Parts: sequence; C-alpha cells; structure tokens
Amino acid sequence: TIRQNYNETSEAGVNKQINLELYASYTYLSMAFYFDNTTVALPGAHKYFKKASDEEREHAMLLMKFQNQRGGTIVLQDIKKPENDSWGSLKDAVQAALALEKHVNQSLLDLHKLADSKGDAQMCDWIETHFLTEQVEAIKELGDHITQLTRVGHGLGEYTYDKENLG
Amino acid sequence: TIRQNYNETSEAGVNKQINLELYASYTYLSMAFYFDNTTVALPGAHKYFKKASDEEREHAMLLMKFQNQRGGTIVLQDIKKPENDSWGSLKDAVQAALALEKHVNQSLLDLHKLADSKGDAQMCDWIETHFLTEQVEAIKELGDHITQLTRVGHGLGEYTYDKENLG
Amino acid sequence: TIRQNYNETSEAGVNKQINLELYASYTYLSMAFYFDNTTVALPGAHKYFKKASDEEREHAMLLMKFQNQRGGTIVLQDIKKPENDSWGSLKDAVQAALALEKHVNQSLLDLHKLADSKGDAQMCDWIETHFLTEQVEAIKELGDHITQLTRVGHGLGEYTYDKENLG
Amino acid sequence: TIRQNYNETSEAGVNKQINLELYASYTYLSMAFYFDNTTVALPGAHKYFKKASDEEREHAMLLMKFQNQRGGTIVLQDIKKPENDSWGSLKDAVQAALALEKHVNQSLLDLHKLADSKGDAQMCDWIETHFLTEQVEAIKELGDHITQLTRVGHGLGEYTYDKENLG
Amino acid sequence: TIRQNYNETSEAGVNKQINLELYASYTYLSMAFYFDNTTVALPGAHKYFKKASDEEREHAMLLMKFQNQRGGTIVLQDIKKPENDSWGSLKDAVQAALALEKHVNQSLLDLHKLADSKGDAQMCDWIETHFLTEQVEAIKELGDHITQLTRVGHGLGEYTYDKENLG
Amino acid sequence: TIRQNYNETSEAGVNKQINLELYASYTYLSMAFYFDNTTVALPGAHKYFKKASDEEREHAMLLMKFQNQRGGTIVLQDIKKPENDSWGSLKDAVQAALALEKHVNQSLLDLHKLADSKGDAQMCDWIETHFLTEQVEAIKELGDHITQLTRVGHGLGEYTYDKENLG
Amino acid sequence: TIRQNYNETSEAGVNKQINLELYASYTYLSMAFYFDNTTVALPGAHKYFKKASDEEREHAMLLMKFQNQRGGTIVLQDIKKPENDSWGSLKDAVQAALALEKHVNQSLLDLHKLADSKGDAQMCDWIETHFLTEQVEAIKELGDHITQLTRVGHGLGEYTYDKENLG
Repeated sequence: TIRQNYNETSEAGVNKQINLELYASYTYLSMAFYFDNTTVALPGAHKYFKKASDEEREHAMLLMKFQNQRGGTIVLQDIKKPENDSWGSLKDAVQAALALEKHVNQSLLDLHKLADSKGDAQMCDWIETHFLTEQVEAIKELGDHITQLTRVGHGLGEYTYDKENLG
Repeated sequence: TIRQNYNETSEAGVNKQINLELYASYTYLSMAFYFDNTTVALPGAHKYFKKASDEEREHAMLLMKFQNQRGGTIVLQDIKKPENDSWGSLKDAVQAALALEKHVNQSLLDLHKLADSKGDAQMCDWIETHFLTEQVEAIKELGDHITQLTRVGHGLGEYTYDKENLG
Repeated sequence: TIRQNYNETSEAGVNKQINLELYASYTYLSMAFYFDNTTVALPGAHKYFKKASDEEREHAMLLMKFQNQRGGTIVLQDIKKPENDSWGSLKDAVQAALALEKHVNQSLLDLHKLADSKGDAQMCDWIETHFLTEQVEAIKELGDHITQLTRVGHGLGEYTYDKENLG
Repeated sequence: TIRQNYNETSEAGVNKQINLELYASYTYLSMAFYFDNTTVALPGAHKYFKKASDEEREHAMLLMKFQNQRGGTIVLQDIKKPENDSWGSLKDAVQAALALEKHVNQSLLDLHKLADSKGDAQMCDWIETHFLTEQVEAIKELGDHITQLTRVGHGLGEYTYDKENLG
Repeated sequence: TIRQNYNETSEAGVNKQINLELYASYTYLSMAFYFDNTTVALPGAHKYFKKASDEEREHAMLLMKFQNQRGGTIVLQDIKKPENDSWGSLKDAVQAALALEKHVNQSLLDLHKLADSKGDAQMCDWIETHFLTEQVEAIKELGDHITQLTRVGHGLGEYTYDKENLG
Repeated sequence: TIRQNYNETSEAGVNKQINLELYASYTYLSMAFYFDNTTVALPGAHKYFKKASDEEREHAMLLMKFQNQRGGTIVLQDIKKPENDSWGSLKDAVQAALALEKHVNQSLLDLHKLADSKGDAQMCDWIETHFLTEQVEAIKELGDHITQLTRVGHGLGEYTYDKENLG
Repeated sequence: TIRQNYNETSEAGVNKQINLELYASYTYLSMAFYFDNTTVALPGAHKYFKKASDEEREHAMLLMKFQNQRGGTIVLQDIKKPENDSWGSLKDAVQAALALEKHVNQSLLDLHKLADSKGDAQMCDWIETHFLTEQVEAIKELGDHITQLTRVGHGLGEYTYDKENLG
C-alpha cells in the first residue's frame, strides 16, 4: 500500500482534470485542422494549435502519472467533442482558446483548493509546479495574441501574424 | 473548388475512421497507464502501449489531413471511453489489442471497398499506402507477442517478456 | 518482345497524356515569363511557375519512359500554345493553374480507369505511384494559395505573398 | 487468429509462386555456373546470373514472409531442375531469361487477378509494391540486353558486352 | 583441356554432393520460416536457420566452382522438398539439423574416400580444407545446442535460448 | 640432426622440382620479353608473363627453403634454356603456358605420391598447402584465357584482351 | 550423439598426446626458471623457454578441444616431472629441447598414422594443420640455434646469443 495522505475527493478531482485536459487537447486539434482546411488556409495557426493539442495531451498524461504515483485509480470518461465544428477568424479562435484556458485555470485552482482543504501538501505543490504558473503564462500569451490580432486587422495583417508569429 | 472525384459517402467514412483511430488511441492510453499502476507495475508494457497510443493519434491526424486534401469537411464526434478500466494480464491486454486492430482492419477494408465502388482510385491507393500493410504488420506482431507470452508463462516469464521485448 | 498485358488503347492514352503534360509545361513557362515582364514584375511568381514548368516536363518524360518500358511506341504531336498570352493578376494565374491541374487530374483518372478496364494492374499502380497523389497535393496547394491571395488582397499583399510564399 | 480477408485460393496461389521463384533462382544458378565453365569462360555473365539467382531466392523468401504475415501456411514442393544443362551463347541465355521472366510476370498477374477477385486489397497492393513494377523493369532490361547483344555480334562483341555491361 | 587426374566417378560424386547441399539449404529454409509462423514465433531460430540455409547454398556453389575448376561438368537434379512441413519444438528442429549434418558429413567422408582411392590428392585436400573440419565444428555446435535446450526446458527456457543464443 | 621421417628419394624429388620451377621461370621470362620485342608489342602480356616468371622463381625458393627445413641438401643443376626463342601469337603462348603448367602439375602429383609412399605426412600436406590447389587454379585461369582469346579473335581482339585482361 | 568416424584407439592416442604436450610444457618451464637462477643468470633464455612452455600448454589445450569436438572423453594422467633439475649450458638446454621436440614429432607422426589407418580423414588433416608443420619449423629453429651456439662459443658468445637472439 503506497497511498498516504491522499483523499478520495482529491482522487476524484484528478480523474476529472484528466478528462478536461483531454477535452482541451481535442478542441485544439479541431482548431488546428480547421485552419488546414483549404477555405481557411492559415498554416501558422495550424501548427500553433497542433502543438497546443500535443501539450494538453501531455498535461492529461502528467495527471494520469500523478494518480498512479499517489496510489489512486485512473477512471476515464468519454472525451466530448469540441463546442464548434468551425472556428471563425484567427482572432475568434484565439479568443475561444483564452476562454478555454481560463476555464481550465479555474478548474485547476478549485482542485488545488480541494487538496489544500484535505491537507494534501504534496498535491498542492505538484499542481503549482506543473500547472499553475504554466496556465498563467499561457493566458498572458493568448491575451497578447488577441491584442496584436486586433492591431493588425483583417486580411493582410491576419496573414502576416499567422506566418510571422503563430508559425 | 479543389474537390474532385471525392464521393460524399467516402467523406463520411473518413470521418468515421477518424473517430475509430482516436478511440484506439484512447484505449491504448488506458492500457499504458494501467500497466503503470503500482499493483501491476509492468514498465515495458507501459512504454509499448503509450507508443501505440501516440501512433493511433497520428493515424487520426493523417486521416484529418486527407479529408482536407480532398476537399471534404472534418466532423468530429465524442471519443468513447475504452471498454475496460483494467486490462488483466499482459497477455489479456495484447489479446484485446489484437481484437481491436482486427476491428480497425475490417473498418479500413470496408472503407477501401466503398472508395473503390465510387471509382476513387487515389483514395484506394492512399489507404493502401498508409494503412493496409501497416495493419497487416501490426496484427502479425500482436499475434507473435501472444504466442510468445503463452510460451514464457506467468510470473518470471511475464516480467522477462515485458522488459526484454515490449520495453 | 517485351510487351505483355499492355493494351493498344492504354498505349494511345499514354501518348495522349504525354502531350497534355507538355502542354501544361508550356503553359507554366508562359506564366513564368509573364511575371518576369517589367510591367508585371513579380519575381516570386516567375520562380514558382518556372519550377512548375520544369516539373510538368519531367512528368512528360516519366510517361515517355513508361511507354518504352511497357513496349509501346511514343508518338508525339504538336504542343499547342497556351490559352492566353498574359495572365492577369497573381490570383488569376493561380486560378488558371488550378483549372489546368484539375483538367490534368481528370485526364489521369480516365487513363487509370481505361487501364483498369483492360486488367493492366501494373499500369494502374504506376499511375497511382507517380501521378495521382501528386496531383491531389498540387491541387490542395493551389487552392490554399488562392484562399491566401484573396486574404492578402491587392497591392501590398500581392507583393508580400509573391515574395514571402511563392518565391 | 491473425488471418483476416485471406482466401484459401489466394494462399495456394502464394505457395505456387514461392516454388516458381525458387525454380527461377535455380535456373539462373545453372546459367551462372555454365558461364564459369572453362569452355565458355564469360566472367561477367557468371556474376550477372549469380546475382539474379540471389534476387529470385529473395523473391521466394518475401512470399514466404507474406504467407506467414497473413496467417497462411507455407507448403513447399520439389524445386525442379532447370530446363537445360547448357545455355548456348550469351544472347541465347538472356533470351531464355526473358522468356522465364515473362512467364513469372504472367504468373504474378494471374495471382493479382485471383486476389482481386476475392477482394484482397492488401494482397493486390503488396504484389504491386514488391513485384509488378520490378518485373516490368527486369523485362525491359533483358529486352535491351538482347538488342545490344545482337548489335555487338559474335566474338569480340560478346566478350566486350560481357565484361563492360554484364560484369 | 584443363582436366588432369580427375576421375569420372569423382566428378559424379561432386555432382551428388551439390544436390545434397542444396537439399540441406532448402531444409533449413523450411525450418527458418516455420519459426517465423505466428503459431511458433521464435525469431532467434528464424534468423539462425535462415543463415544456415544461406551457408548451405554457399557450400553448393563452392562445389560447383570446384567442378568447373577441375574440368568436370555440372549436372543438376531436382531439389527435393524437405522431409517435414513443420518441425516441432526448437529442440526437435536442432535434433533434425544434427541428423542432417551427420548425413552430410558421412557423404563428404565417402566422397573423400572415393577421391583418395583414385589418387586425387588435390580433391582430398580441397574437401579437407573447405568441408571436413567445418563439418566437425557444426556438429559439435549442434550437439551443444541440444544439451543446452534440454537444460533450459520448455517454455521460458526455450524463449530465452532462442533470443539470447540462437538470435 | 634435424632430419626426421624425410626419405632420400623425396629429397631427390625436391631437388628435381626446384630445377623444374626454375625452368618454368626462365620460360615465362622468355615469353615476357618476346612480347616486349617491337615486332610483337603486346605490353599487357609482357607484364603478365614477367609476373609469372617472378612467381615460379618464388616457387623454386619455397622448395629450397623446404629442403633445408627438413634437413636435406639442395643440389642445383643447369637451368635449360626455353623450348622456343619466339612464341607466336598471344594464344599460342598461353597454350604453351598451359602445357607447361600441366607438366609441372603432374610432376608435383608424382612428388606427392612418392612422399606418400614413404609415409611423409608433413611433406604431403606441405605440397598440398603450397602447390596443388595453386596449380589447379593456374590451369583453370589459363584455360579460360585460351577460350577468351579464341572468342576475341585476331587483330583488335588480341590487342583488347592483352590490354584489358592480361595487363 | 556427435561422435562420427572417430575410433577408440584414435581417442586414446589423443589423450596420450595431451599428456606429452603437458610434459613438454613442464620441461620448458623447468628450463626457463633454471636460467633465472642467480648462478646461471641468462635472461634471454629464461624468456625464450617460458614462452615455449606457454605454447606447449596451448598445444595440450588444442588437443583437449579436439577430443571434445569429436565426441571423445578427455582422460588426464600425472604430469611427470622433467628429466633433469638443472640443464647445463645454454647449448645443452637447446640440445635437450631438440631431442624433446623430435620425440614429440615422432609421437605426432604415429598418431597421424594411427588415425589414417582407421580412415579418420578429418583427424589426419587436423594434425597436419595445427601440429606437423609447426613441429618441422620448431625443429629447424632449434637446430639453427645449436649451430649458432657452437659458433659463438663459451663465455661472451653465450651471453651475446642469449641477449641478442633468444631474448
């Protein structure tokens, strides 16, 4: 028995975060291949969101590793399809990514608060180490992208930012 | 308009195959982290199924790329959770992998047959090039693993094969 | 006598594809030096279409090699001059290239269907191997160029796409 | 059970091809050492036919591998001795090699047709990938050798072609 | 005329040895691909017997070379199919290889004795140089393999010896 | 006293062989400088026979070394001048070389037989090791040269073979 | 059972040669450390005979390997102490080594004759390959050493030959 100081509600919270990270990965994968569609044809955004999909899947596997490390049991659920089939302009998609990352951030903060309420000092630090600052940096990056995409405007500016910044 | 000689039924079969490859990726991910659970503790199998999960996800993205190349539209669905939460012995899991890969193979053969019935010569060759021989090779490899896992037996043999062959 | 399983109608189809590939090469050569004219002065497009002209001539020589390999006889015809003397905007020329490549694709698919109706298994696979996927990729690329050229607009955007993408 | 979409008549056809490839290997071995006989003494042809014998044995082993990959059973038969004990002039031998490769080509085309009639998409593609174009190229090469051997004539020409081309 | 001190019964004996070496090569090929069958799945034995098949074919070609060197005439016969279609356990197969190599050894000793009775000093030395010690060493190696296969036992031991020693 | 199991008749046969190897060396030297005469002017043959002369002289010194190793006494005789002053065509000379090498071979076989009749096991193996297979190989090479020189014919062929093969 | 064409008297002869080679090794070891004694102090001879002792032990192990290779049974006997405790002058010791090597040579020739009388063609060639010429060369070398040691004389010459030749 390796389980120690690991509450069953914390364990359920981890399984729930695993699903949410997979959901984000699937959403960024949808975004990536939307921008690869010939009627959209923004290759920098295709690369940017494909990499984001890879990273979210890595986040899910980190949480699965943690579940096993602490002596919990991974329980998987359906990965719901993304909210949209097509994602509009480049700015629209980055705005949707900002909304999603803020939703993931709030879910991570609630998980941290739950672990903390149960005295799980190692879990709290683990969440801080691998997730909380990474989320803050991703959110700041997405916000900057939105401000710049507003600045460059439609048409030539969207092509330029796609190629020079996202790609 | 880039679409040419690409039938709407073939397009729907590609969207179906995308979902099935993702379902396989999720099943192998479940298997991989089952073998990482401390009550199982087979590290070679963890590595082997994690890599299979990566590959199936790559198969899904190849089909997504093909959907776009031919002028179709990707439509994603929920990725159903895997059939089991735990996978038994190493041989049980390899047997479950074999059954899944044969299900995937029949789905690909059916997709090929449909494309062929619509005169889609490029789609048929594409499926042959990227999937049909790869599937034959994976099934032969899984069959051989099952025969060897029967030969080495329970206990020390399972440890040895996990470490010396799968890992 | 090396000729085996090679129908006289297949042979005539190959001679006809040889002429069409040469016609495409001549058309891209016209496009390339139109963009080199001082009243147009788009050097990226000059390079892009010069390379496309080289590749179409390579396609014709592949078919001539195949004709000889199967024991047919090459019969050449006049290479008709291109449909236009000047090609308009950059987007107009890429649209004309998309139309031409789709016409070449349909001609290749008809050639494949003819060979298949005569049981010429090697010819069908040869056409798949060297032409059918290459055509699909060229058509997707041209479509993406058109979507991007629409996005960047007239003037500065056409200069930019010419230099940063086509060149 | 790995066997899937693999018809028993296809399996018997593969076993027949294995014997024919081994028969071809044995014939080229006979040719090779005929040319090593001191009353013949053509060292370039010795090397050329010895290599052809090696390759035909590789073809046999590819088909044995394929038989196992698809879940069939290899059944071997006698390898019949070659049709002749001595092979005449260099041109005579290359002419006999051409006749044999066309016989093997027809056998491969009949095997492909049989597989296609049973809907074995992977087998057809495997035969195309490993044998059909390979066979077209070998027949063209043998045809060209016969034309050149006719051109160079008896005596000095035969010595020269043996040394400068076959060797 | 290069023939010197080369008896016609020696020449017929060399032709007989050529067929026996080719028969041995064919038997080891059968063994090799029996072990590649998915119901057997012993990859080390596949590689070990494939190499033995190559070497026996080299032995055949050495004797063909010798026949030509001495001014004899090579006369080939059918290569009879191997005695079995399947070869049992790894130990069974190595035991059958030992029986075959002892049969080949006795044939070589009878060939040496025949040559010696005709005063063919060079032939006797050639057989000693290329075959007799080579054969003693192969028999000793096969004997040691059988003893070790008995020692390691069924199951895990067979897997281990196949992988660590034969492979 | 080092002499052991070395019969006086074997010793006299070694002294006889020493003289015959020297006679061969002198014959090939004559041939070599015949082909260097300006009325013949075949430089490849000059090089080829000069090297054969060097080798035969090395054979004589090996036998001299062996005479001393076994405790015999070297006794030298006149080296008789070669049978001819001029050697005709390139084929004539190679034919004369073949006859001489077969005479040398019979002399070596007779020497082996004598040693064997005296129980000199080491001398027999020594003759086998240094001479009997070397002689078989030289005779086969000379036979092949004669066959090729017949194939290439007079004039241009003789020039070509001299330069491309002998030189 | 690996034993084939290996007579029980041959086997007994091999066991007997094993003992004789060990006896020679022990004798050269005695010689080597005699010359290392401070009242003798010939360091070149110490090295020379130490190496000879190593080689004779290697000869014994070759014969033990051969016994096992042919399926005999090694049976060891006492290694008798050397005939002398001290070996006189340097020339006296080399004379004793010559006598011993001639005794070993005669024993090897008798072993060869016995094997030959039983038709053991491989054994005869093995003895020739590893022993008979090596013995002839060692005997010639020892004889030369004795002639030179006579030439250089007592005192300074013995010191010089010891250092410049044996060491």
